[PDB]
Order: sequence, then structure tokens, then C-alpha cells
Amino acid sequence: RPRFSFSIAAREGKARTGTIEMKRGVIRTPAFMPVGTAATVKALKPETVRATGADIILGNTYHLMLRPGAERIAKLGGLHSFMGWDRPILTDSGGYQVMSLSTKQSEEGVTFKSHLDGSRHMLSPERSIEIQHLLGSDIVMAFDECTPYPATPSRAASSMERSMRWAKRSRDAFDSRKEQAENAALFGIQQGSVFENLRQQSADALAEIGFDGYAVGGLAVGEGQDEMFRVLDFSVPMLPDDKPHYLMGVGKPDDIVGAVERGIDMFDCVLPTRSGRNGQAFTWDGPINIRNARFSEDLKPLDSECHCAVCQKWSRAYIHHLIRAGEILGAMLMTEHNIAFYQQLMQKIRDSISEGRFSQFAQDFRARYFA
Amino acid sequence: RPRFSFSIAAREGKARTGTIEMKRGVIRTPAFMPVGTAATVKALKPETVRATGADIILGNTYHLMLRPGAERIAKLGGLHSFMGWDRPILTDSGGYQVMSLSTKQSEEGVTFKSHLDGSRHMLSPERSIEIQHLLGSDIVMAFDECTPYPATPSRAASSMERSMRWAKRSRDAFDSRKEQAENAALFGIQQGSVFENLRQQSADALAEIGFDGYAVGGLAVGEGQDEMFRVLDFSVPMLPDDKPHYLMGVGKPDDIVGAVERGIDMFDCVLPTRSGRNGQAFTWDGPINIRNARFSEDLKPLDSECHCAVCQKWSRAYIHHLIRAGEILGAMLMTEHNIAFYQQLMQKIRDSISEGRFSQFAQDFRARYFA
Ligand SMILES: N=C(N)NOCC[C@H](N)C(=O)O
Ligand SMILES: N=C(N)NOCC[C@H](N)C(=O)O
Ligand SMILES: [Zn+2]
Ligand SMILES: [Zn+2]
Repeated sequence: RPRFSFSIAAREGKARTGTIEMKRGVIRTPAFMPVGTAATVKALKPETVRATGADIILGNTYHLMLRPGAERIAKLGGLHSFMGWDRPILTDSGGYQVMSLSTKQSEEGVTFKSHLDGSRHMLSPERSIEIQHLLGSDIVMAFDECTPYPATPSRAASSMERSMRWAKRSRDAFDSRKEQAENAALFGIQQGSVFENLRQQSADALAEIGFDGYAVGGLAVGEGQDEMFRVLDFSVPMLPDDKPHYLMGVGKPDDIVGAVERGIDMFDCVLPTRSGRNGQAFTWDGPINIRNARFSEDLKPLDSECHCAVCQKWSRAYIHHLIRAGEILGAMLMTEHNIAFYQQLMQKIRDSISEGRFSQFAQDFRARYFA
Repeated sequence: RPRFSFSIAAREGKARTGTIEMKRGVIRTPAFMPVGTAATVKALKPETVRATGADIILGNTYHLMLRPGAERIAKLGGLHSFMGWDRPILTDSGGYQVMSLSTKQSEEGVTFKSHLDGSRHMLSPERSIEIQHLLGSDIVMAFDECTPYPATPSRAASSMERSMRWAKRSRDAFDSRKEQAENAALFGIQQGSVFENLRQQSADALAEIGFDGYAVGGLAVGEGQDEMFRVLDFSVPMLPDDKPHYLMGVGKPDDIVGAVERGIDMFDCVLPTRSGRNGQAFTWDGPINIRNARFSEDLKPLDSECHCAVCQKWSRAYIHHLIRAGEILGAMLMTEHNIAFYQQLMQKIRDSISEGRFSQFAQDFRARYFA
């Protein structure tokens, strides 16, 4: 099987659909990656994650380096063996969580205090890559410096420039590890805040280094959908067309559809899992709050067109009861349904692009979802 | 299919093994019933409960009458449909929880305040039977008055006598409901605390009324194993031999083995589910606390002879991590393993009795479990 082979089977406007072939499996694009931060997609066995249609999941360098620890995971046989997921895993590099959850920053990297116990740790391009090697992930993210929003052009520029130096260091560290270079892929992260000239400079620097894929970083950090879409409008075309484009930490269903319309191939977000546990279910007519009294005697499934196992077997009324009672099975069923909904959305996106009817799909989807 | 047909296939001493045939399935005895108090066996889908080997689960009249409500469950199609478990369900009558979790007691019944919101409710033999009819349970428990431990002989006698009057009222209420009388079974509950003469009077009263099965009530309420076993020694032989004998709210694996040696056919307890969520796993070498540091790098499964799906797929080290991190999947995996362990114990009990080697099994089991 190939290390990394991206094929585009069809286009419609800026939208693309295709496949990434890797040693542990094929990833159908556009793809949604369930988030499995602490070596679990919360409340789901791996087999259930797969049954929803997911091809790849996300793990987090920052959380796993603290608990259970990267060298421990490697000693236990790697992340895939540890958690029982044998398909591809993408790991974020830690650079965002170190800033959001922990700190001393310099050109070498970041030192920080753990949010679990205040112990001191270090991340750097070289250490992030080494941790991801120890975990055994299939798609490795370059280590970046995250730019707060809003930022002055000058602060966004200096942060982007450091990120680009760290991208080169990440490339070199990855290429020095034969096992990683032979079996994994490395993605670079474009920065530059909302500024077109900086996004261009960042894209140029990343392409000069060369990566297997390119993430648009620094968005979905408080700017709102209109601004995110404006930035994607000019930023995605700057990236190499022939490699996957990954929008990190996005998003709501309508964010996904609009980002695909702008050339994004891959997504991750905690929304389906987190909001499932908190009682929000996604439906083709928009989200519902299952705890609401209107569902107490509703025998319909969460969504009456959903193909998932939850909607084949249990009612809104039952799941309403479970969530109100604090029952673990409520979190399990809501999470399975939401991840399945996201995967069915991605499938409809892929099919509509392949069939040359994605523009109509997006319009039909919005009209109903927001009615 | 029969409403209720109990067959004893084999005996060894006072131990029996056999089957209870009911309309929704066969119950192999001795049987362990996972507890599904609030219309869920905590952290398990019904299909997973079945996959562990369980033939029947327990629901609770007290909890379900408060949330979601008995008439609501009936309007939604009954408890089996509501929760997605299509095999037999036994429901306790509410008489113990009303005293332990809520109260005004009289000959008519009990009035009490809900533990959820302080609202006022009533239970009586007639209302308990009606609630169990609305739920649709397959085995209905008579409504009893629970005797605290310790109790004077005179207080135990007056409580037992009231329970026997309530047993007759339960019988009559059940027999007045054609649907229930045709499709469900009714069990009576022996009382009398630790006193042989009262246990005899209680057994005689229950047999005169006539029930499909007989529970030994009022034990495992603080008296300890030695005293519980002493009382079982004389109490079980007083019950009709040709009907199932049910020990309610028991227990640890060694409690089960000793109770089977004394003629008990059926058990329920929250221990495997509750202690699973709290990090205690049952093994053939005794319980382990999976959170203990000694398991942090242990690649063995929870138990290296267990047949369950958890022990085929995940290590102690992984489950240790999950429970320490507060992850729902930890509770799911620990609970599945513990319920599977209990079912494998019951299977070994059944096979050993059938094969005339239960005495040796019990000795071998204890020697290892307590080594
Ligand atoms: N930047 C890193 N390493 N992770 O991404 C975090 C998600 C955020 N939306 C972003 O795109 O930055
Ligand atoms: N008594 C009723 N209704 N429920 O049983 C509660 C369990 C307790 N061990 C008992 O045997 O009483
Ligand atoms: Zn669904
Ligand atoms: Zn097991």
C-alpha cells in the first residue's frame, strides 16, 4: 500500500472529491475526522466509530504527551494498538493547545505548565515531531505558533514567519526519522491571520519546503463565518492544488459545506461529540436540544432519514429520558448519531461533487437546515 | 411459548440447574440479572448486555414511576420497546427503594416524597402491580414491607405479617388483570428477618397464596455473609422446591456461589455495573482496582481467561488510562467485562451442577479467588 497518494476524482468549481491512500487505509475526501483527543473518541468504541463511516480520526500531541505519555504509548506498541483503532490517525502538533490550555515562548519552542498538575514540559518542532513518531501517527502536523485574533498585521507577520521557520524545522526532523519518512505523511500549516499578503507569503514558504498536505491554520478562532469564508476565498487557491487542504477545528455543518465550496478537503471538530454529550443532536432540519420537553413522548428517531444504528433502534423520547437522567447510554447514543450524521453529510458532499450537482446540494441543504 | 415453565434439569446437594421458559425467552438458572434501574443497564446497549450472556434484566418500579413515569412508558409501548430489550424483564415492586431512597407507612401502603424533587407519591400492593402492568414486565414482584436489620422478633413478626397480607393483595391485583395473568409471572417475597419461626410462617403464608417463584427478602442488608448463609440454610428449604428461588440484591461472586449451594436460582446486584464504573474489575484471581499504578504498563487484558470482547481487544494499561482520565469508554469497557465475568461465573455454576462437579467447582473457585 502507498505511504501517501492523493487522487482527485472530480471537481465542481473549487470543490474537489477524491481519495488519500495510506498504508493503514483509504481516506475519502472531503473527509471529517472525529476527534479522539485522549486516545478515545469520547463514548464510542473504535468499531462504532468505523461503523459510522469514519476513515481517519484525530489525536492530540499535547494531551497524549501529558497522559499517558508519548514514550509510554510507544512502549505499549503505539497509539493504534493502545486504543484499538487500526486505520489512519492524524495528530495535531500541540502548538494550539499549549497556548489555549496551559507558558514561555521563544524561537526554540514553548515551555509550559501542564493543566493537569502544573508540571513543566517543553515543545519544539523537533520534540513535537518526535512525540508524533512515538505515537505512530500516520499524518503528522508541523509544529506552529498560533496567532490570536484579532492581530495587528505586524504581529501576524512575525508569528507567521516564526511558524514558517518552525515548519522547515518540522520537515527536517520528520525527514531525519526513516521510519516516519517511509510510513507517515507531513502536513504544513499556513498562517497569516486575515491578511492576504501574509497568507500568500506563508503559502509560498510552505510550498518551497514541500509538504504532503497543507492546512489553513489560524481560522475559526473568533472571527465568525463571514470573515472565515472571506479569508478562505483567497487563501486556499494559494496552496498547491495537487495536495489535500485541511481546515483545522471546523465545524458546524454549514461551515463544512461552505469550506468545501472554497476548496477544503479535510476537517476535524469536537462539535458532534461534545454537543452530543450535552444533548444537542444534528438533524437535516437543524440541531435539536433533545432534553427539551417537546421530545418527552416523541417516538420518532433523532432524525427520520438518518441511516445510523441509533435511529434504527431508539426514539427521541428514550434518548431524552437518558440525557435528562445523566445516563452514560444517552451520551453514547447521541454521540454515535452525531458522528454518523457528520459522516452522512460528508458522503452526500462527496457524491454530489462526483456527480456534478454539489451547488444544488449546498443550496438544498441550507434551505432545509436553516428552515 | 409458555407464560412460565420452570424445569430442573439436574441437582447437586441443594443446588439446582435448569430453565425458566417465558414468552420473551428462556432464562438459564442459576441466573444473574444485570440491573437496569432507570431503563438502562448503565453504560451498555441492550445488544451488549445480551452478548455477555444475560437472559433477563431487572428494572425498578420506584425509579421508573418517578422518571419517566409508568403511564408514559405504557403510552410509548412498554418498557421493552422503550429501552430496546426484547427478552424478559423482572421488576422489583418499589417497597425497598421507597424506604431506602425517599415517608408515611400504613396498612394501605406507603406515601413518600420523591428523591428527585420532593413530589408526593403513593405505593400500595394494588398500585405497584398496576405500575408493573403498565411497564409490561415479565416477572412481577409482590409489594412488601422491608424489615430493617437488626430487628426485634416482635417487630420482624409484625412486618412479616403485613408483608404477607400485602402478598395476598398483590396476588389478587395481578390476577384481576387478564393481560398480566396470561403473559407475566408473579413472585412472592419471604420475610422474617433472621428468625427461623418467622421465616417458616412467611413461607407457609406464601405457599398458601401460591406464586410462580419465591424470593428470600430481607437479607444482604448489613448482617454479613455468615449470618446470611445461616438464614439461607433453614429458609430456602421452606419454600416450594418446584419453583424458582430468588435472592434479591446479592452479590459478590462468593456470595452467589454459597447461595447456589443453599438452593438459590436467581440473583440481581448492582455490584458489577457500579464497581465497574468506579474502577474495580472482577477476575478469577479476585477483584483488581484498575486505576492502581501497577497496571499502567500492563498489556494483559483485565483477565487472561475471560471470553468477553473487552478482554479480546484492550489491555489493562489502556483501561487504566481511560478510568483515570474520566473517559466514558472506560466505564463502558469495565462494565461490559464485569457483567460478562458474572455471566461466565453463572455458566460455570450451571455446567458444574449439570455435570455433578459443583462442589469441586466451588472449592476450586474459592481457593483461587481468595488466593
Ligand atoms: N494550529 C494548530 N496546530 N491546530 O489547529 C487548531 C485549530 C484552529 N482552528 C487553527 O486552525 O489553528
Ligand atoms: N424487598 C424488595 N422488594 N427488594 O429487595 C431488595 C434487596 C434486599 N437484599 C432484600 O432482599 O429485601
Ligand atoms: Zn441517526
Ligand atoms: Zn473480560
